[PDB]
Amino acid sequence: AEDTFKVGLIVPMTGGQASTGKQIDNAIKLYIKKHGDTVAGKKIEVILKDDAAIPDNTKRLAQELIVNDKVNVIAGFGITPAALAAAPLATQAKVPEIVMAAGTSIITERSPYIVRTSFTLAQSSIIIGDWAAKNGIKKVATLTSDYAPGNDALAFFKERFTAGGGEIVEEIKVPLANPDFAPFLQRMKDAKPDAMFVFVPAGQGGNFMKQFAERGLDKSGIKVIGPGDVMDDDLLNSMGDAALGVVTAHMYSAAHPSAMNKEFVAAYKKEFGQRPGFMAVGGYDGIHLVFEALKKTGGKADGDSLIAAMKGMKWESPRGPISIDPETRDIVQNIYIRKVEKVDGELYNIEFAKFDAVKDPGKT
Repeated sequence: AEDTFKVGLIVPMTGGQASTGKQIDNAIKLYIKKHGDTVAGKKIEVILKDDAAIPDNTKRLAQELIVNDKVNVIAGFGITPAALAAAPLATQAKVPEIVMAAGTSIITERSPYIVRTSFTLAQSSIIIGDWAAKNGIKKVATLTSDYAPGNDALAFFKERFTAGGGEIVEEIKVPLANPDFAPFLQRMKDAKPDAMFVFVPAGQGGNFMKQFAERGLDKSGIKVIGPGDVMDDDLLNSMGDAALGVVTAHMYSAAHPSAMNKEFVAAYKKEFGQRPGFMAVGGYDGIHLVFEALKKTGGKADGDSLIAAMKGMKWESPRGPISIDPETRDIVQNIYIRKVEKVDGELYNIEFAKFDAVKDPGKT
């Protein structure tokens, strides 16, 4: 048992956010295919548990992994409440909690053992806020999922956009579970703002765009902006021409021109027959952090040693250069602005702007 290192992966494999857990599970499989399953004399075992994005299930499964399976690390957490539900047990058992998906700013402050490899909504939202203001968009209506990351997206977009002389004319919120976009989009057809600012979690953008095109807003001259979540690369292949010209700020694009991303995407497509999205890259880097931490401690598997090793650690990711902030345990990464274009018959988020090494604005 001393030659074994266990990772308890708690992600949604079923339900609304199933696409998140599918991507993270896949990326981790690929990382192991490409790097092996052994570091510092320890055989890594990933134990997968489907919480179906229900926080009550996340707590039960995290307790079951830590106490019964005696995992060294817990990872994943598709939504913010899933991450928050597991934080007390991570703190009590001194087990690192690797947040590979959830994007609310405060998450890292809720446990000293939390480290994040995904993003915060504030990171992207401040950038699209500034861009919209500087690009002649004056009147914006917002649609944001009615929970923590959506509130973060809205608050940070609003702050930067209004400081640039923009006006928010309407604020609309929809549930995380089975949102209906029709009423808001009908409101958009009558009251016509310059753009809509839209946040919906990974896996939902396809449904938004489907209803967007059905209400014919593609011709209305209302631009679509926001953080990249709506323009999920896992979903872009299914979207029609209405998505063309949608401008988002985000930390990852499948079209990121780097050699490592070229290699990552090709390998992902070959192995799974699908384009990887931003959730996949969150898992891929989450498990890299686990591998590289064990290497740096020389096999020491206790929580304190791992966290200390994880802090300040920097590497190149398919998304670009990233690092774990030694002070906050949150991810410091580039934020890009992208435009949806068609290349070789496929829609891509094409990066045209780059902001270097953005710390979470929710903590700065």
